[PDB]
Amino acid sequence: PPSEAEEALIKETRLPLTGWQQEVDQGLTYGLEAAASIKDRSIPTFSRGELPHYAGINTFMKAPYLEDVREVGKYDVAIVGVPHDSGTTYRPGTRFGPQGIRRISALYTPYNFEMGVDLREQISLCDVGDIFTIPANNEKSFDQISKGIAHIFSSGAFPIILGGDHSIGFPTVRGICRHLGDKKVGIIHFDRHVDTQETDLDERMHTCPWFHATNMANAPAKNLVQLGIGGWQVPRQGVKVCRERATNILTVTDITEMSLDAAADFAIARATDGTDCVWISFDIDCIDAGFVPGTGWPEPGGLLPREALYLLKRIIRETNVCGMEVVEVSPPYDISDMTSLMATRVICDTMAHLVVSGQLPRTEKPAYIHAEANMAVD
Amino acid sequence: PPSEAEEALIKETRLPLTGWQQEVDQGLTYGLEAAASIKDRSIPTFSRGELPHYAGINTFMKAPYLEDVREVGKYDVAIVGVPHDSGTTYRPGTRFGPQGIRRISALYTPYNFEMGVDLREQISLCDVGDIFTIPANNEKSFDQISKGIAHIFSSGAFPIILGGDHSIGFPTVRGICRHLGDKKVGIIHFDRHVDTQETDLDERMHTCPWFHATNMANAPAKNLVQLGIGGWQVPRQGVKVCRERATNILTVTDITEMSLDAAADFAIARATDGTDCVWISFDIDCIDAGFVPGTGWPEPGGLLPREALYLLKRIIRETNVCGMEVVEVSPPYDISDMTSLMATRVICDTMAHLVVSGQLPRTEKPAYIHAEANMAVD
Amino acid sequence: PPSEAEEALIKETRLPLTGWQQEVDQGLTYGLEAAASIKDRSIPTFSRGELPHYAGINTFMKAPYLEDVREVGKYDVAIVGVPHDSGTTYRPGTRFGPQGIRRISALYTPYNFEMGVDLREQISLCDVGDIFTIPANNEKSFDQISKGIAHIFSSGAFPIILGGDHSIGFPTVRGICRHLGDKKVGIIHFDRHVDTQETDLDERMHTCPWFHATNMANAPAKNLVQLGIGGWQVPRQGVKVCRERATNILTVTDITEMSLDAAADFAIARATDGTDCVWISFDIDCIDAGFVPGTGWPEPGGLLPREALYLLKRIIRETNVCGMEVVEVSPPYDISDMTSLMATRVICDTMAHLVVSGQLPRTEKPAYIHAEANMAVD
Ligand SMILES: C[As](C)(=O)[O-]
Ligand SMILES: C[As](C)(=O)[O-]
Ligand SMILES: C[As](C)(=O)[O-]
Ligand SMILES: [Cl-]
Ligand SMILES: [Cl-]
Ligand code: NI
Ligand code: NI
Ligand code: NI
Ligand code: NI
Ligand code: NI
Ligand code: NI
Repeated sequence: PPSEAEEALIKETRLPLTGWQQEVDQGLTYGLEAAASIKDRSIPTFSRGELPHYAGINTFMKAPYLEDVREVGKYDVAIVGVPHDSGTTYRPGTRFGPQGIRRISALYTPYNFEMGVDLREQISLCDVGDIFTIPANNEKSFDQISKGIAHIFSSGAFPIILGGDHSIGFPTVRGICRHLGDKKVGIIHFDRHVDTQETDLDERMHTCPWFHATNMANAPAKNLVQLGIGGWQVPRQGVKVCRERATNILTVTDITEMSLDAAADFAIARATDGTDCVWISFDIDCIDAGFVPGTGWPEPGGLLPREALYLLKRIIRETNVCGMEVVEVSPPYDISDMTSLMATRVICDTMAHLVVSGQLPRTEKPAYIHAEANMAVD
Repeated sequence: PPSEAEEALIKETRLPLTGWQQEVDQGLTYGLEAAASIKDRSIPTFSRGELPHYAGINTFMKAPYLEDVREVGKYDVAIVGVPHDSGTTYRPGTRFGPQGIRRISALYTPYNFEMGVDLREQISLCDVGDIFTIPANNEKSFDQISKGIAHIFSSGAFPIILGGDHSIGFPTVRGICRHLGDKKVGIIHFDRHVDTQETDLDERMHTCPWFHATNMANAPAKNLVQLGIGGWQVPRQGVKVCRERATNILTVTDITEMSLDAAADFAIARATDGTDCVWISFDIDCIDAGFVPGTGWPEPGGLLPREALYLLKRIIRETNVCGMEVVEVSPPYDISDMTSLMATRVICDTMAHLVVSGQLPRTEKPAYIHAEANMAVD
Repeated sequence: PPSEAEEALIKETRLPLTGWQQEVDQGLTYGLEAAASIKDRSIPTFSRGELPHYAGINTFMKAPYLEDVREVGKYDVAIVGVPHDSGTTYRPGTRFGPQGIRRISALYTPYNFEMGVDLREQISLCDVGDIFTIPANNEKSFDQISKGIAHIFSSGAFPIILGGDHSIGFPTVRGICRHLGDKKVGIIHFDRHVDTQETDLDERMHTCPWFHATNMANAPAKNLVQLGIGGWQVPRQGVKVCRERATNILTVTDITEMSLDAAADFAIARATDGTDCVWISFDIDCIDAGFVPGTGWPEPGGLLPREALYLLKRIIRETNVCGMEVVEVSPPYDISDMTSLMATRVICDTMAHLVVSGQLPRTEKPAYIHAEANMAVD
């Protein structure tokens, strides 16, 4: 049987280079041809595109910036930043999450070796910039986030959210549900913390989004799957709510003891039972603190990177995913963007899994996307 | 007599707000109107422009990104990054100078209080991104730098260069000189180090730019003015060239003892005697090391910030400036972008002085700008 | 069966103390006897040797500095720094790799518990300092590196290279091949990235060493083994070359799925099939990013430290090793020398494996070392 590396060499031969050539040609047109001493004539004078990695304006993966967000429906994937840390109960700083993730994402090429995916060749990706968050008023910021996510989601572009603390899980899912009609969404929640209590410090903070998300008809608590719960920061009020609403929880010990495949099976079966799509909400602190120091609620004994990445491989490829957020990256507490890099890897792997499973590019808008907004979902 | 504060309050009333309103209107068009709960209806859903400062894609001061650099002649000022550290003889890292400067420049408004300047109302500014530098070949990187700066300069846009180590002083000035025809450029060089030796570690490094710049006819060494020379890092080979070529040098003690006004008088008279424009090359390490830890060659006993900024006030307002570079910011060695912030202040102050002295916007392209490039200037 | 701890207790009794005593006597002669209040009369007034760990001039493991590099043939092992980061395509700073490794290596004793090796008793080790690298000209720096490694290698001393970015893989191996005559060297390459493309940013950078090494007759691509390839930074151009030249690749998943012993078996069989010795090129970024933040190309999902160290145990002990380099340690991005410490552990473990397997000390110069330099190998 062939090794993963042998398949990767074969898969790479199947990838085109038209996307790369178009980047080269645009670069030479917009950035001039290189000086006479440069041998490689694909190089421009001015950096325009991927190279050099240390150079250029820092959109996510140096994807095109989409200034006119009304055109977002023309893209397969829209990276959207949510610079929001008004829901943080310990360290703030994740309002800079989007910046840190964009910054370190310059390290990446659009090509994933193991999967034989090249995003520059296989999807159209844009970076729409950031939601205009409201730091002094969590609820107004919620309303901004929901309006923007509902905009991107209803356009048909697949939304990838750069958080931002996890309180945004309520307004993002609320934005989705405004266009779900009567369809239901299962939430697959990677986290050490249940995030299901009603209020915290008298407000709807990052410990609270799934209390309020699953108050919506379109988001059944019975379809909330919570992978990695454990430690000394799981609030007892949230635990009570999980028990009363019958959410589906696995601890890190559960996951490693039952095997990753059985853990993903559990999540796939529970999240899709009676729903039409799945929302992926990935808290970067579900990874062991030694890998993600740049976060508000680090906890030892979390998932190791390859464990979380393998769970995503199983779950993304075998569910109908309608969107994703990666939350709680807090650059001011990071070292050399280690934590932003972990988040970037989750984001890019997810896109690659959507491509491998044929979910992107979409050949038509999904059945669950309703055009008219249901402004009273919450 | 009126205080600077009293004058500042009056100067502000003279500034328009059409540039601000135009930004607001573009923002609402491209970024949608805000959600219903937001009272201030100049706020969009998606950040598009200055606000929020912590959000958005990080161009310089969040200025417009000019993807098509062939259109650069339509702007009064073009910010261009030169992510180049193949000339560093101690610490590398200033290839990230442009990124660090861009990142912390989100902190600034276009408005300077003391000077009554608002760059959003009074000039057109763009960020053209970065030169495609060549880390493994300093001379090829020179050729890229010269071609790109010559493009911007000859278009009529005023170039501001984000370094990048100071070796780029040779190719930047070489790019200007390709279009100076029979005109001369005086160099006003803020630095602890003379940067005038022939080679270092067998190449034309950041200790060498003015040896090779002043080999060109268009850039007389007798018009090189070097402000702040001193310390334990001034190489004896460079000192020999300064003496043999009769450059104009003031130490920090010279400057503080003769007074800042006399120091600027000295610089203005020597740089312009027989020249038609002046090039400002500002090494961030001319500031005392305690203010600029993010640099390759820190040195105690440098200029204090208000001293360097006052010199710029005098020199920029009273010379015909053709461009500026701010070099040697090295973010990997910085703390909370302290050094990038110092560089940003120099950049923005310079723009404001160009506006106060009526050098920008230009009512016509300057006499010294020739259309045809003289590829044999060096 | 006896536990590893029990064997370690027995192995320690087999180690001599002549090397320790000689250090003590030199220290007292050169550093004076201690003040009268010091009970332990093996302590000098001036630190001379291992102790104290926090004190002293920072050679590697506080080994002797060999000022006269012409005498290197008298030592079993020569540590040589290659402070070269002109091949870096994202973050620079690994020109300080040798300094970072030297600094944190003060923490180590010459003695390894599990293996019962004491390098102070069983080999002669020197630190010859650094190659005079050329930051502004990658190719000149290559020529310096090749000349120096060729000097050490042909002397009979076992070369251990402290990088320095991985572009040095070409000039280091080229230096070896200048003295291999008609013998072949298999390359065992620990890395997430293939490093096999022809040029990058128009030059022979750290993505390119094995394209050019395996152009040499003495270094067959068919004997290149690449352990750990994967992620989003493997360039498609390099993947092409691996496929066309039939290099031998295992991904991280391959390695963990087939077992470490089977992966080492695979590496041993492929690298030694038709070669006379093996070159170890260890990119520190093959370790998961959470352990090596101080590097230019971190990538999540890499090898865990005990996995990489066990592979080295199997590979070093069962191949005829002619030298080793550990590359891409970049101290400016490190935290408390965590990454330099990992590199030091790889280096010291390797020496212990060479001693355990009887490869060091050498009782005679190896058959593959030819005295005359073959300056046209490339
Ligand atoms: C949003 As949380 C309380 O899991 O850091
Ligand atoms: C460019 As310098 C030698 O003054 O840091
Ligand atoms: C030498 As590399 C491109 O694997 O850091
Ligand atoms: Cl940034
Ligand atoms: Cl040190
Ligand atoms: Ni959470
Ligand atoms: Ni959490
Ligand atoms: Ni200087
Ligand atoms: Ni300088
Ligand atoms: Ni690597
Ligand atoms: Ni490598």
